Amino acid sequence: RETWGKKIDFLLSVVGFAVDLANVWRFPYLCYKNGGGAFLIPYTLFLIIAGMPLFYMELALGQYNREGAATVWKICPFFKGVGYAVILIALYVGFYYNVIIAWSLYYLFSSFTLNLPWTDCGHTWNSPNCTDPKLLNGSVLGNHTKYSKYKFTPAAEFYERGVLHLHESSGIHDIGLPQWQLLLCLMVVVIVLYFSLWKGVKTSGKVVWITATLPYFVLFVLLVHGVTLPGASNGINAYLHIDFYRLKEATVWIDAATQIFFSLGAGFGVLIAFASYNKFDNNCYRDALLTSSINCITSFVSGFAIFSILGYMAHEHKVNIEDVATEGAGLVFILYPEAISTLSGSTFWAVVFFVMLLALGLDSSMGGMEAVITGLADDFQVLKRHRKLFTFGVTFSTFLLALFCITKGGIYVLTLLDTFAAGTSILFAVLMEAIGVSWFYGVDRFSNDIQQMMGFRPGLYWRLCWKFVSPAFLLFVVVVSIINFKPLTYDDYIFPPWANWVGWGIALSSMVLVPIYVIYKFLSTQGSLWERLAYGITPENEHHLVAQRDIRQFQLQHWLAI
Amino acid sequence: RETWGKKIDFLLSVVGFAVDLANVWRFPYLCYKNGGGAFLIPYTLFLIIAGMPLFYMELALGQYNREGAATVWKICPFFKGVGYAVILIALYVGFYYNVIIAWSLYYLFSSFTLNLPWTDCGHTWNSPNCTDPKLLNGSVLGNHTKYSKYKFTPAAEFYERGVLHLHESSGIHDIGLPQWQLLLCLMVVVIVLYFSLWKGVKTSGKVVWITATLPYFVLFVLLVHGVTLPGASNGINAYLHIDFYRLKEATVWIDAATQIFFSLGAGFGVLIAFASYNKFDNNCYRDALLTSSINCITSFVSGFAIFSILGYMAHEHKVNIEDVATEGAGLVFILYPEAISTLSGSTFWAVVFFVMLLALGLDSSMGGMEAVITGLADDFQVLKRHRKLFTFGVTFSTFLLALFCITKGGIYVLTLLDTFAAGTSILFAVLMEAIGVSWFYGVDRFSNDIQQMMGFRPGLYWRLCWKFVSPAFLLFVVVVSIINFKPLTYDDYIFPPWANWVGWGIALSSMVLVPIYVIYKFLSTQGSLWERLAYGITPENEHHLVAQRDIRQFQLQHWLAI
Ligand SMILES: CCCCCCCCCC(=O)O[C@H](COC(=O)CCCCCCCC)COP(=O)(O)OC[C@@H](O)CO
Ligand SMILES: CCCCCCCCCC(=O)O[C@H](COC(=O)CCCCCCCC)COP(=O)(O)OC[C@@H](O)CO
Ligand SMILES: Fc1ccc(C(OCCN2CCN(CCCc3ccccc3)CC2)c2ccc(F)cc2)cc1
Ligand SMILES: Fc1ccc(C(OCCN2CCN(CCCc3ccccc3)CC2)c2ccc(F)cc2)cc1
Ligand SMILES: CC(C)CCC[C@@H](C)[C@H]1CC[C@H]2[C@@H]3CC=C4C[C@@H](O)CC[C@]4(C)[C@H]3CC[C@]12C
Ligand SMILES: CC(C)CCC[C@@H](C)[C@H]1CC[C@H]2[C@@H]3CC=C4C[C@@H](O)CC[C@]4(C)[C@H]3CC[C@]12C
Ligand SMILES: CC(C)CCC[C@@H](C)[C@H]1CC[C@H]2[C@@H]3CC=C4C[C@@H](O)CC[C@]4(C)[C@H]3CC[C@]12C
Ligand SMILES: CC(C)CCC[C@@H](C)[C@H]1CC[C@H]2[C@@H]3CC=C4C[C@@H](O)CC[C@]4(C)[C@H]3CC[C@]12C
Ligand SMILES: CC(C)CCC[C@@H](C)[C@H]1CC[C@H]2[C@@H]3CC=C4C[C@@H](O)CC[C@]4(C)[C@H]3CC[C@]12C
Ligand SMILES: CC(C)CCC[C@@H](C)[C@H]1CC[C@H]2[C@@H]3CC=C4C[C@@H](O)CC[C@]4(C)[C@H]3CC[C@]12C
Ligand SMILES: CC(C)CCC[C@@H](C)[C@H]1CC[C@H]2[C@@H]3CC=C4C[C@@H](O)CC[C@]4(C)[C@H]3CC[C@]12C
Ligand SMILES: CC(C)CCC[C@@H](C)[C@H]1CC[C@H]2[C@@H]3CC=C4C[C@@H](O)CC[C@]4(C)[C@H]3CC[C@]12C
Ligand SMILES: CC(C)CCC[C@@H](C)[C@H]1CC[C@H]2[C@@H]3CC=C4C[C@@H](O)CC[C@]4(C)[C@H]3CC[C@]12C
Ligand SMILES: CC(C)CCC[C@@H](C)[C@H]1CC[C@H]2[C@@H]3CC=C4C[C@@H](O)CC[C@]4(C)[C@H]3CC[C@]12C
Ligand SMILES: CC(C)CCC[C@@H](C)[C@H]1CC[C@H]2[C@@H]3CC=C4C[C@@H](O)CC[C@]4(C)[C@H]3CC[C@]12C
Ligand SMILES: CC(C)CCC[C@@H](C)[C@H]1CC[C@H]2[C@@H]3CC=C4C[C@@H](O)CC[C@]4(C)[C@H]3CC[C@]12C
Ligand SMILES: CC(C)CCC[C@@H](C)[C@H]1CC[C@H]2[C@@H]3CC=C4C[C@@H](O)CC[C@]4(C)[C@H]3CC[C@]12C
Ligand SMILES: CC(C)CCC[C@@H](C)[C@H]1CC[C@H]2[C@@H]3CC=C4C[C@@H](O)CC[C@]4(C)[C@H]3CC[C@]12C
Repeated sequence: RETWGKKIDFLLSVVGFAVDLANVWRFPYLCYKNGGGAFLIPYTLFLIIAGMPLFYMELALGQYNREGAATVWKICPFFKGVGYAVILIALYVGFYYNVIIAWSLYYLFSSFTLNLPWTDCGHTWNSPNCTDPKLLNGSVLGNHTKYSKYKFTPAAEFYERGVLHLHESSGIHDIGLPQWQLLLCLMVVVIVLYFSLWKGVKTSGKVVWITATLPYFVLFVLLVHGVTLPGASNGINAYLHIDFYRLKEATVWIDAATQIFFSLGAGFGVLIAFASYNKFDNNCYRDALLTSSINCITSFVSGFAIFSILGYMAHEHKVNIEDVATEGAGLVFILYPEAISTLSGSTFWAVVFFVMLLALGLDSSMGGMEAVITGLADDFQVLKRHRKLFTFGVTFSTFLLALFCITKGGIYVLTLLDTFAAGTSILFAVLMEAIGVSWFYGVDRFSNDIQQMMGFRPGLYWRLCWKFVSPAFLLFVVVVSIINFKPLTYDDYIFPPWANWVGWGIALSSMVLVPIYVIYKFLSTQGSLWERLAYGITPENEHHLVAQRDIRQFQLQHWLAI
Repeated sequence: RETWGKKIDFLLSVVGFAVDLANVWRFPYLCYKNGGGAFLIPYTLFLIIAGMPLFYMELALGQYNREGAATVWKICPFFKGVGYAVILIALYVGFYYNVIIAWSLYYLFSSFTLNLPWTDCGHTWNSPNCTDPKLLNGSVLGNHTKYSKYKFTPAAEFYERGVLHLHESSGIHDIGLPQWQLLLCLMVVVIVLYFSLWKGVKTSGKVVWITATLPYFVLFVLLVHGVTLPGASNGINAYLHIDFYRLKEATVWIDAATQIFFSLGAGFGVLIAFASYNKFDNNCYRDALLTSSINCITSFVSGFAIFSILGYMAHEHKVNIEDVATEGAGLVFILYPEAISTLSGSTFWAVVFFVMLLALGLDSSMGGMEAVITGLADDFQVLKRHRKLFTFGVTFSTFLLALFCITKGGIYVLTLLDTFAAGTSILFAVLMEAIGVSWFYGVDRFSNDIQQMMGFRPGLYWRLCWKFVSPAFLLFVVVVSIINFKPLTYDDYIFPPWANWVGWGIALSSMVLVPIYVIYKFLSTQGSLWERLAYGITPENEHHLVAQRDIRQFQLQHWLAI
């Protein structure tokens, strides 16, 4: 197998893997929806007890097995159907992650102008209900009209109408035809993606070089700008005020878990595919610690900047912080452009920011496509030779199925995918992974593999998390997601029940791949129930132990190792 | 390869292969839409000059090459991308052919009653605009209300509302959710289909035994009943009156060509897959002659019976024959039930008729699925071993993509598929087949293969048709289909332009597989333009002639063989 170059394997190169479109695009609106401040505690908790242990586990498993997402379950076949699951999950993510890049690409085409289109009203897409904060002298409708989401701001008008053209659709039932601008943007995105995958894993490149310094620089500039804005202090106070009533709810914990899994990459097969090309002496412990710490710091500073910009916009518009902006996937494309417009030389900063989030999106999607391709090629060796045609077909299918999110009402389908395709499905997938690694495979064998790879055994904390803490918390979040499910709703649009049923069906498409595979493995195995179960719960390299009637899983000492 | 049993290879067993769901379901409404009588002349012409020559050609090619639909182009690789085309075409057919069986299945569940649901009004699905011919004494709205399609008859009300529930949808944009009755019907259909394919080709069975006597018996009974009905004579006169103004149009010729290709099976890969399991001495000439003759006779008698029933219904309803019934895929499910209701013991005859058309549908769909599976297995030998899982996946995908036609507005999608998926696409496919066989491969080699298989060379007529007549007529019908395309319309519902664009895109999906494949073959071949073209236009067993610089296609004597 291939090996990552020394440029990407450097000690200071973990910062590149510690930022993602999720940390800059998903975290902001996920924290704003949960109030802010009350979301950091569940986020940090799931990071320290669930996110980082699963991160370390997936890294060690991918480094030891040298396999893809699904084939890494060569130690326990009954669980190979869960690998496919996360693979599909990753694919589902692409079905809308690439649509996001296209958005930024359009913003890039909107960034090479002296007057930014989101600065003021008066354009073609601007509706009569467009109130610019600097045009209070005219008072067409006033800076403050109503407080539900305030979608009448120039940035919101440019995003919903000038980019997505949501005004030409009333729901998910009448999305219509895809916009040709977004069509060309997604075409360029998938073209750049194809020629960035087709020759296998890229050990090092400009993509992984610019995503390590540009995101941090942009975030620092945005923080320095926001801390000196009028009204920004109010947003800071709203971000450092923890409402424990929100903690009493279950949605906050689900959002925190999903954001942790998106930022760290657990539950998509990216970590295993990445570790499959690492060295045998790579210290996954230090990598996991640094990744978790940098991700937590980045999320904290990003939420702080987002709330500062929200307070600034609330002061400029004379609206409440909870109703000044939306709570959808387009929150950053409304807060960040207006913040850049206030800085001196808005054109240059906007261009830099759009190049940055476009690069971050491309690296995030590449990683996902490479994980999917690596898994399917380790499953089918024909792909290891037909890489070019396989990547072409994967990108073409992703483009075809993403044509839905570049439609006039495509934001609804994008929210549906971001809520159901990678919602309870990824939680069930990582729960099955933890159960198959800590209970079926056993924590002792995993600790021995870690000791023979990195030279030390994990402490009691890591093993107790892998075996007891993380599986229990994953089961708990799955239960509170299934029982306490809330109907999916947009800023003001309410999804019909059939949309929720379609979302649940999409989630079950990935969820039931674990049971379906156990059935397939049981029927395809020749022998009695004992032999079938033994072949299903034992590694492929120890199937001879089935003949010797010596199975560790059939002993009480295996399940009580701890 | 497998061989068909002597039961299906009998001389009198061609009658089973001479009837299809198309001859009993598609021909009737295709002839009624074109007026009747003016449709028989183009039908017979395309049968004698285009249908039968292509039938014989495909039979001989499948018997000589012993390959599937796509692999049969081992004599000319540049044309293998057209095989896939017809394969996809066949799959497209299934996407709605199976939905038809389900319909009949529902009618079966409606046939085990003393009072047929389509006899009179007064049920739940019956709308207030339901006029029964026997209830003229009450005169709710009169036997004659308006003359566009007269969808107010009890049979039409039971079909559109009681079965399809079209009243709960206004177009193709608001089809809604699939009916659970049609859902269970399609589930039973695909279950019967899976266990009828999973063990490979069935040499002989009850399915191919009952479809040889029951269709002819049912048609004879229907003819004897219709020739003794009031008003039936008027329909006979309307069927034997040829309107040459219709012949001046182009739609009639296109419909005749499509119906010929549906009835004979040319353009789907079924003929090649069938001949791949025949004997080396099987006389395809006699088979083609008998098939064409029996198909023509069956189409004639079916149209006669359909027009007799139409005249009877027009007399009973006091409406015009051109407006007494619809012109869609549900014409037979309105004419035949009312005709059975008039016969003594309507329950038994209805049960027999529904068992017959359900069996005919199952045999027609089986043939198609077996052709697709045989082609894809000759392309990928892994399927020759994984037949079970491959058939399961194919049936599951067909069920998923047919869930669209069992929706409230699923008849619109079914008409769209029946008009565009197997419209100009199959014409272009058979044109490319004729060009690749008669011009690229050469009529002399094909005649020599026929002579070495059956012991005689084809006459001048067959070769002139394969080389000049049939390709020219196929090009002509393709031209009149593309240039003189008419917007697709239902009985009263008009499809929006985007529906026509989606239909054209679906057709192009199959059409452009020929060009895309020539590009793929050209890039995957290593060598200069001369060597690439030689490897692309020469059989796989003669590629050594490329090294000797002796290619027949590069000589004028090859293209001027005649
Ligand atoms: C939403 C309902 C889908 C039900 C469709 C259910 C088929 C189940 C076959 C199955 O499970 O076989 C796999 C290999 O097959 C695959 O690719 C992935 C199959 C997963 C299909 C999910 C597609 C979802 C869009 C397992 O094969 P294997 O025995 O582990 O290895 C065979 C070879 O791939 C490598 O050895
Ligand atoms: C609507 C746009 C689709 C563009 C998608 C374009 C890929 C083109 C690959 C291609 O053309 O490779 C084929 C084998 O691949 C296949 O299966 C069928 C491929 C056709 C895909 C059509 C799917 C339509 C729903 C030819 O492979 P081969 O070199 O003849 O033989 C390889 C092996 O199958 C047997 O030798
Ligand atoms: F094989 C690999 C090759 C490259 C990478 C890179 O990672 C990309 C960074 N994110 C990717 C996926 N994120 C969340 C998943 C969302 C998603 C999106 C689209 C489709 C499916 C899922 C987590 C991390 C990388 C970048 C710097 C680096 F130093 C090392 C690796 C990973 C694996
Ligand atoms: F491999 C084979 C095995 C069996 C058959 C049987 O033919 C079925 C009879 N029709 C099938 C297809 N029709 C039109 C296509 C429409 C269609 C429908 C669904 C999906 C795709 C396309 C033409 C003929 C058969 C029956 C009696 C017999 F004696 C011999 C063969 C054929 C090939
Ligand atoms: C085709 C294969 C790859 C699977 C595709 C899975 C995803 C992309 C599918 C599964 C169910 C689909 C949805 C089903 C129904 C609707 C409602 C319609 O008014 C707009 C499209 C929309 C919202 C679809 C979008 C795409 C969708 C989410
Ligand atoms: C199976 C997947 C991977 C590939 C094939 C996907 C095809 C069938 C899907 C993907 C997205 C779809 C499009 C999405 C939205 C619209 C706009 C609507 O007003 C007409 C149909 C149209 C134009 C769809 C046509 C079919 C389409 C192109
Ligand atoms: C091959 C099949 C399965 C999928 C085809 C996908 C592609 C070719 C189709 C699907 C939806 C289509 C788009 C639907 C609507 C519009 C808006 C209008 O400006 C015409 C072009 C444009 C932008 C179409 C371009 C082609 C398109 C992107
Ligand atoms: C609708 C569009 C955007 C879908 C994506 C199409 C992409 C994946 C396709 C379109 C044309 C293709 C190219 C056509 C020909 C060649 C030359 C060959 O020697 C290597 C592959 C290469 C370079 C192909 C790569 C994939 C490709 C770029
Ligand atoms: C020789 C051994 C390794 C068998 C190789 C078979 C491989 C090439 C086959 C078997 C399973 C196949 C996959 C099964 C299902 C799907 C989903 C579909 O939406 C796109 C094609 C795709 C992704 C197939 C691609 C080809 C595939 C990977
Ligand atoms: C659903 C839409 C997006 C179309 C997707 C088409 C994909 C799944 C198809 C199209 C062409 C196919 C390839 C054609 C030929 C080969 C060579 C064979 O030795 C291994 C499989 C491989 C490499 C196929 C893999 C699957 C493939 C890439
Ligand atoms: C209910 C449907 C829609 C989803 C689940 C279907 C599963 C349970 C079925 C569908 C097709 C089945 C396979 C069909 C044929 C074979 C070959 C033989 O070795 C027996 C097992 C095996 C490999 C089956 C395993 C179970 C299977 C994969
Ligand atoms: C998914 C893969 C197998 C390809 C599927 C091809 C066929 C079945 C697809 C291609 C384009 C599709 C159509 C695109 C758009 C619409 C309009 C919508 O209001 C109802 C469904 C309907 C009418 C779709 C029905 C299914 C369809 C005809
Ligand atoms: C790629 C193909 C072969 C397999 C996957 C097809 C899936 C994605 C398609 C096929 C038919 C589709 C369904 C057709 C119609 C409806 C009714 C509508 O009110 C909600 C969506 C719903 C319920 C669709 C959901 C998605 C669906 C199930
Ligand atoms: C796995 C994904 C890709 C496809 C899922 C397809 C199946 C499971 C889905 C697609 C559309 C669904 C149907 C849509 C609507 C109805 C009507 C109502 O009575 C509820 C059940 C019923 C009848 C659903 C049953 C399940 C269904 C048939
Ligand atoms: C929604 C439904 C109707 C889709 C179709 C599902 C069909 C194809 C699936 C569902 C369950 C499957 C069966 C499950 C298990 C077995 C036992 C095995 O020893 C042979 C295959 C066999 C007999 C499978 C055949 C295919 C099968 C019947
Ligand atoms: C070892 C050699 C023969 C290669 C074998 C690869 C075979 C098994 C692969 C390569 C091409 C693949 C097909 C490519 C595309 C599609 C269309 C998709 O909608 C369903 C899966 C399907 C139909 C794939 C099934 C598996 C497939 C046939
Ligand atoms: C799109 C919807 C309907 C799902 C379709 C799934 C189909 C294409 C998939 C699901 C499971 C797949 C099979 C899984 C495993 C194998 C064994 C391998 O050695 C050859 C390919 C083969 C036989 C695959 C062929 C394609 C397959 C049947
Ligand atoms: C424009 C798009 C959407 C449709 C047509 C794409 C065609 C022309 C492209 C897409 C991917 C391409 C393939 C990608 C890679 C290879 C491998 C190498 O041997 C060169 C040719 C070959 C085999 C290409 C042939 C042409 C190809 C099949």
